[PDB]
Amino acid sequence: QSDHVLQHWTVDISIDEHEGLTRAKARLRWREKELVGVGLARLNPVPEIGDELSVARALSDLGKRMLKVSTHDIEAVTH
Ligand SMILES: [Cl-]
Repeated sequence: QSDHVLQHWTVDISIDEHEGLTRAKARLRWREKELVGVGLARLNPVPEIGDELSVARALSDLGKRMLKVSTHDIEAVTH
């Protein structure tokens, strides 16, 4: 049975509800790096819904930033 090598990383998501808006910050630490993404939403566009929307936007932002960082970590090798 050929090898499956598994690792586990965590994104910590902080959600701050203030003045009718919600700001989510998604923080990923791995190896020797850290990246953050941020998203915002109206708290009530149910406040659960504002939370979900700001987190969706934060995770999208983090993924887009991580794709750009990945690309640069590649081109730093291949020049
Ligand atoms: Cl919104």
